[PDB]
Amino acid sequence: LNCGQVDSKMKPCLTYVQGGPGPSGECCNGVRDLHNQAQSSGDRQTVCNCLKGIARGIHNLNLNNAASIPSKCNVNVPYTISPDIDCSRIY
Repeated sequence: LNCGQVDSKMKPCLTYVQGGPGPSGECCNGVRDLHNQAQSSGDRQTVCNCLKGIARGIHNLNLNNAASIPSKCNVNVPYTISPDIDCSRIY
């Protein structure tokens, strides 16, 4: 699947979306990586669901940093590495 890769690349984005400093560029290119991997909704599930669990394991995740991954890489994904995105509605 992809939840495994997505996790390995969305777990390092934690220091940014939560640490504060970042992103390192590879973060937005990582979520964009999902963009090239998942093609249909059933494909995001692994991805989105991943960023969900991962993003949902930090002391105080920051939505601002986790809300600019797409606004920066211009990917336009529906979900993000956060404890609140929505995979049931991945368009």
